[PDB]
Amino acid sequence: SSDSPSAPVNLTIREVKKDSVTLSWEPPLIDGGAKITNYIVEKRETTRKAYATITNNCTKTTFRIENLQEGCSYYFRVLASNEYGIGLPAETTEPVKVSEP
Repeated sequence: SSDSPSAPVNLTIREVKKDSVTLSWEPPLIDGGAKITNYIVEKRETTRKAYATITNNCTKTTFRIENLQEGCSYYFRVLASNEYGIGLPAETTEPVKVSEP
């Protein structure tokens, strides 16, 4: 059916620093019609409407988002992609505040 992938599994915030966040995830349970080729990582400030893509070419299952706004709260999304399209996102349930510990 040439389906796209399902959502990445168990998206985890691995690290939260002053203005960066490291995410990790497990591959989707459904690759669809073809193998996973790349992951798309996105951010959204709690005060913005639209998600901003950080990278569309993440090939590992972990990624560090940098140059965030210290003191700002964010949602993050990771989407899985195969040759046939982009799947549904895995998203952080709570917003993450980046700040110096």
